[PDB]
Amino acid sequence: VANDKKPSDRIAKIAETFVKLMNGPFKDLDPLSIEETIERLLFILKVSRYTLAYSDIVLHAEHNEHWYYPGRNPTEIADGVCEFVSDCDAEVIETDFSNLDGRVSSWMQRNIAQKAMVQAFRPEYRDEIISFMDTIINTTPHNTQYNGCVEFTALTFEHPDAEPEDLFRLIGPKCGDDGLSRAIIQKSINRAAKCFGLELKVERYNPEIGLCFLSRVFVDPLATTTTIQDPLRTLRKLHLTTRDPTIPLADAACDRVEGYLCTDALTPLISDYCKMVLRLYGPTASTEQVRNQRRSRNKEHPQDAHLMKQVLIKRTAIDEDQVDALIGRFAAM
Amino acid sequence: VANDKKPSDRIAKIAETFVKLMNGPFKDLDPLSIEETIERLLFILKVSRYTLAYSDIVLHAEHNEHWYYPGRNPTEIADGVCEFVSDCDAEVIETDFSNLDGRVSSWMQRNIAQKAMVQAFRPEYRDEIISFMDTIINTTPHNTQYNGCVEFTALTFEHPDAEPEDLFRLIGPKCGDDGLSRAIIQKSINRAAKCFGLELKVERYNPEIGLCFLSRVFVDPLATTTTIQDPLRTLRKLHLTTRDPTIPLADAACDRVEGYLCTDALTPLISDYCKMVLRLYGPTASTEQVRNQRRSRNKEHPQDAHLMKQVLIKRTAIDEDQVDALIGRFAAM
Amino acid sequence: TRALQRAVIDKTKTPIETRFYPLDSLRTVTPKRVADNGHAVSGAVRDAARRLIDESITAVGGSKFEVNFIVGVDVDYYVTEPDVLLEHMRPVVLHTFNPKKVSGFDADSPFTIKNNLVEYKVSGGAAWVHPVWDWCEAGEFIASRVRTSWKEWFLQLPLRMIGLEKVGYHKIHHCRPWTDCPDRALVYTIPQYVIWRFNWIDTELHVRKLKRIEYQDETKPGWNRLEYVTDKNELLVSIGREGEHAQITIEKEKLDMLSGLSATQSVNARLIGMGHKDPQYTSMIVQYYTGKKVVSPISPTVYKPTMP
Repeated sequence: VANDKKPSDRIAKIAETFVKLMNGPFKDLDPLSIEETIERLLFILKVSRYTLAYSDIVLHAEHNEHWYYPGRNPTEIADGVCEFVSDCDAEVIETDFSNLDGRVSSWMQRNIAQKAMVQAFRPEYRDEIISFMDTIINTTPHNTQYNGCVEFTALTFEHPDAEPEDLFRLIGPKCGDDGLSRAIIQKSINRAAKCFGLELKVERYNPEIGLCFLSRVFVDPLATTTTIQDPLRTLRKLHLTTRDPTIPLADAACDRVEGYLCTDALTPLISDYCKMVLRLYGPTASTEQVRNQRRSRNKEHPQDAHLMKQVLIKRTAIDEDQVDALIGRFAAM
Repeated sequence: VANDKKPSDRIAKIAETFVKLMNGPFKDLDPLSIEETIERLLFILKVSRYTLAYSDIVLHAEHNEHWYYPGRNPTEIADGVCEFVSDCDAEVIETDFSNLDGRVSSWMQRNIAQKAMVQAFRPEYRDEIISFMDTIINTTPHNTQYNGCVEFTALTFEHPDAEPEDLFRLIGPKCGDDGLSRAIIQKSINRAAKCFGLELKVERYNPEIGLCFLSRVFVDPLATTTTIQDPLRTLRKLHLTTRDPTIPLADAACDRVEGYLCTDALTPLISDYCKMVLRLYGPTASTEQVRNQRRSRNKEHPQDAHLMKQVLIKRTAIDEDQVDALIGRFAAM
Repeated sequence: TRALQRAVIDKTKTPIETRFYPLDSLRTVTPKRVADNGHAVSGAVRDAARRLIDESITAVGGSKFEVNFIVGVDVDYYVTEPDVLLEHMRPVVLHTFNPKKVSGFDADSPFTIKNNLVEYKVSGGAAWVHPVWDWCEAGEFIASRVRTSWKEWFLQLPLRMIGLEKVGYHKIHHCRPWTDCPDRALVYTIPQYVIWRFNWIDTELHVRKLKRIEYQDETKPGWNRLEYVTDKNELLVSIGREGEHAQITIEKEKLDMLSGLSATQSVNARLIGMGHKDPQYTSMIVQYYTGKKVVSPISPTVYKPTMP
């Protein structure tokens, strides 16, 4: 659903200041060769060749590590999240956007992303990048840029008397559709989204139900960095498999449970399901080398185990006796 | 809720006379250096650097100690309150303002606080102070200035034929949202607040229910200076803790009860609650050094014990037999 | 011509900013009505204006040079020309009389215009007979002389013989804050800089010098004409016979469509067509159309006593 909601006059100066702060000290850049882009990490290649270099140079710089979390290993993500929650003393807010790529306006697209790319890249490459942006208007970096712009707008609205550089220095971790911010702008974020024309969903941090971030649940971010898959999103749908019909059910289930072990080995109410899938569909599945040579293969802390159990129970609103009964039923099947 | 209720023509002369009396003999002043302001006692610093010096120089002078109680130790506050009640022979009135910083009008802000600051500080610093005031319009000293202005207006309305200096010499203790005044202007204070456009709440002093001041209750100000936390405000809410979710309940309760011991050790119906909190949450709480190294740590006369007990009972409107039953129930839990 | 480039090279500009903090408190101020009910009085309006300017000057922290920085209230008569006030090149604030009506009742003091001078007759105070110096016309930049000692006058004598002059520039604003007294305005000024100007060369910015207004209409002798702007982007015209009380306010468009008619009967028919039925309006319109001249008499007037 395309939208053409231009922002107000005042917000334009805030957006320009945010873009300039994003530029930082990297005035000049050069495009990457086709071979280097191909070995990095059709239609994706032509934009990737420039966008990967732009991200790696500007968005992964010294003065842009405060907010651009997108682009780091999951261990690095967990470390950053724990550091941010320690800094904010467990006072953080979560942002959940609905169809951001389908809702970003033309003015935002042509005044944030296009401006940033043109300022980052060399003048001799202006035509190619502008043509690529025009083709885009009619991937990953766009969401991060939108999140950074919205964070800058919120910070500018919260403290209009501070210098833009100091305001932007407080930008918390942001990664695409998910991000973190101070809880003091919980109500003012909705007005900023309305001014830009975006829809924002915000939820106050609650230790009883855990914290939601990148479909990951932090059981107790104050002390431990233990983290698990989001139970709210996956439990209601994990019993149904959305793989293509051509794949046997056993191979898809095996890949799903292998990923779950790789990410959620010691999570209550999921380990039992994964083990029962491995016990039932496991022997009936095909050879694992066969599925490793098949395209659809990629189409999918012990100390606080008690606390993780209680946090999962709080997340799923299931009584402990009910949880034990469910665990017994799952294991005995 | 911003308001633009300018005062009447006559009140302007009263306000100017009050401002001049506030100026007193301190015509010239100088700003404080950044280092001195930092070691005194971002956004707070830029205004504090001037306002702390202005308060210390003018508001803490010989001829401005009659009303500016704000800025002294609690022992000094108790001594001042007892002296004032002895002077007024237990005939005093209390003022309780609702959202004064959210209700002071533009005319009041630009004709009391701005005028006082400009007259106090040196001419060469006029631009900086005026810019800071303009930023403020669109902390502690403002409330005291508003209270002093309202007291001066009430005194001027009560005795319009006396000299302004003699009128202002009768200004009683005032501290932000709380203050003391003569009971003879109990009814005329409402009209003065209406003229300025402010809302005032006044209550006649009653020895049976004690006197309310700075959330402190004077059990018998006529003879003893013994004082306790306000029971009306805290008893109905002390059972619920408003700390952030990241802190364990035990640490917050321990800090609350430690503060209560530091201020209300021998107060009936609160000592028992504090001791029971220390007995229950105490052992289950974390290390006290850990909470001393944690940010959220600061986010919280035996002779007249009988009289204090009776004054607390009168304040809480609870029968003595009912009080004894409640005390027994609290201790035995 | 080359005179343009010559003058441009001859800049001799010396801008000065003596910590003249902008009086933003006075600027962008919501209009207010001084009187609680009925209508105000000249004393009340003057007191309110004095209070406003005084509190503004107190907030800004600066001083003033009150004349019975620079401040003047209803001193149009006391000041022969505004150039004497502007020559100091200092901020100047005035509470003057720049009416939007040719005549009628000003505040509580009736007034009328004879010749190009205002026959102002205050209810309490001496009657004033002074012109108006074209304050609220289009433009923000003004040209005015600068104070110079007689010794400096002699020094420049050889220099002024060619036609050189020292000219100051200022910025303008007024507010018209009182709805009950729209004929009065709160002028605001800000000096900019000083330069040297050749007499026989033009200026790009069309800077004007304050001049006496010419209310009389050469096409309609014995009548005074005037027109102003309205909140709703409407251009209204006020007309009336000179030295006489009556006046009427009408849209310039309707007056234009009326003026070119040939028959007074046609004029009356057109007026009837627009729904205007008040004889006091249509009769005056016809009188202006026909340019009827009447020798209004001079009669004694009996005013009220001031009720302080």
